[PDB]
Amino acid sequence: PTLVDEATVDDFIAHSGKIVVLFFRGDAVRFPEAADLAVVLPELINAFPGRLVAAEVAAEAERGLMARFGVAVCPSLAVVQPERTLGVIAKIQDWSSYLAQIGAMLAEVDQP
Amino acid sequence: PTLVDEATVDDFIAHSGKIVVLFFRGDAVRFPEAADLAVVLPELINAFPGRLVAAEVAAEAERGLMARFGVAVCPSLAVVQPERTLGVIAKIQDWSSYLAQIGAMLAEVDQP
Repeated sequence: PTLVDEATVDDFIAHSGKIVVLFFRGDAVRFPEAADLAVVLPELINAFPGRLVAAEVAAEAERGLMARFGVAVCPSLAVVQPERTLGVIAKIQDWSSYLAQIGAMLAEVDQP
Repeated sequence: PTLVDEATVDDFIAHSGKIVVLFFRGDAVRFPEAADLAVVLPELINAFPGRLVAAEVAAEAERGLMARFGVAVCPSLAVVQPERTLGVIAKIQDWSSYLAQIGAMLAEVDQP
């Protein structure tokens, strides 16, 4: 349960090592029930031990992050998987080796 | 593969639903063999229909993107599962509904 903005969210997500739950709250007058989601959010994170981490989106960051992450309305949770380097194939290798390594990484994606 | 830099890479790969292959080439004097990789790269992308998208890292972006993706050697291919939204849960829902929907997204991650 941090608070993130457009300046701090990228690094929050990318180095969490967990699936991120971004909480879009909204104004208290328009969306007072968002507080109910806020109270349950840490219980939700806890219910999947080791898998999730939460952050609330700063009010000024809402428009841009909703657009980026595909959120239509508030309040919402956006569940986001950080980027991950599956592998690095360094130096010049033969065609068969490229195909085997790429294939193996795609297999891990498809059956982890 | 198109040239990307730190400012353009994320927009380039957005909404691909593919695995990204980022080519770090390097200076011709120190890494002449990078050109052999450049020639193989499009063939590699072609060898896995629908699975991959490729981009070449612009020279000025090499240092920053090597740090971002965990690359220590040139020439190389960094094979990256991009950041993506697994789902959005809109408006206030009940506890069992949150647990089922989150559980579903985690199940799809663990066994696509």
